[PDB]
Amino acid sequence: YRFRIFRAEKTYAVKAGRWYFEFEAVTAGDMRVGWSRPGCQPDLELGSDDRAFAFDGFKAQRWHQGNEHYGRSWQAGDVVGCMVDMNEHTMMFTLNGEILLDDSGSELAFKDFDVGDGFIPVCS
Repeated sequence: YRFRIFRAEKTYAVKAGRWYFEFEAVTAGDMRVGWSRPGCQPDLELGSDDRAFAFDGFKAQRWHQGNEHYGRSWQAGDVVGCMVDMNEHTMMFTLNGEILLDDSGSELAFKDFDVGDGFIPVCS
């Protein structure tokens, strides 16, 4: 029969040189990391405006006004080192020492952005 945004002091902004910092993540969930301007919104999506440049591994996408598939995703217990050079306006991301690749076969993530008033670290 409700994401949380974290950053540094706006006074720590940089206008020249090469700056590099590490971001460790013991999980592999929704996390964005990059550098924003001292006008970033603490409630809007990190990168969705002209005030931040981030990267999200949950979809392997660089974040700007729009999203473009960039780099590869991470796993639980990883680190990512972000480097940006102001002499050439070049943003770089390295997942566990492995430099990230875009779709066009270029290690560069972001290019040709105005220096503005500075870039402060930010995570989401």
